[PDB]
Amino acid sequence: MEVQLVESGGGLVQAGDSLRLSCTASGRTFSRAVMGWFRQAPGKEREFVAAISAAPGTAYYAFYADSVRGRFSISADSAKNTVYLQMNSLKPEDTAVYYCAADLKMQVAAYMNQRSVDYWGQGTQVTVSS
Amino acid sequence: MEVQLVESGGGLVQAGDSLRLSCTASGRTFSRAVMGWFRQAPGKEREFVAAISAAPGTAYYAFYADSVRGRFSISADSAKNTVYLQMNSLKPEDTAVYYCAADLKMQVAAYMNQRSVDYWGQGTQVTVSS
Repeated sequence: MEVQLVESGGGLVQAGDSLRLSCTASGRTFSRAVMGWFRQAPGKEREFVAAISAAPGTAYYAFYADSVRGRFSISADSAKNTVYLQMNSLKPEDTAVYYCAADLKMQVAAYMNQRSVDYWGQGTQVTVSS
Repeated sequence: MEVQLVESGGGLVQAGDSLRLSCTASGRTFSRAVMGWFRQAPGKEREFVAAISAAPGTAYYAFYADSVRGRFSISADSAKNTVYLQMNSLKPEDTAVYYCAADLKMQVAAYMNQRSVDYWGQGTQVTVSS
């Protein structure tokens, strides 16, 4: 089987700055699974960040962790089978390895248990400088 | 919650040579899960490699994927809460990012699907040149 999720983007930014990440999904996964993002902060277990409903075309639900509400946003481009993670007003505390995830057992954007994730993209380092 | 798995090792190696992987887990996760190894060849989904489970006393049970039979040795050490994977007679075909896994539901080492994995260690590159 070919890799389901492929991540793009990352790097070092300054506090207050913004950065958007992206991830492609196979046609099949893009339409069947809830897709979302996780982040693995230094020395900590990866936490849920954001989720978007399955097959996010013209309309969809989005859901967020309290710690990123209003600052982070998830969206999609069905044409490119791609989902995005917009991160505004980054703080040093957002420094983490960012992971995209799919869960075929969910349809509506919600909290994702990492134990239930069917596929992961490769983690990407996002560093926010003080 | 602090990071459950922390893996070590990886790197460039010549065909025919050996390379060891190791991974630590928290005391609670180690004693509660079957530890495993997955690998993700370029452009592919992460495939099961080997699993190891604790049995009464000093005993363990080990299970290997057909692709890596005989050539790899899996082991674990309770005193250190670590699981090892010694890979021998490495081939270009073995080139992948290697992941250590913890499955809390499984009791005896057996084929492990990635969806059953509770925790992951940071991926580590292993490239085998001919």
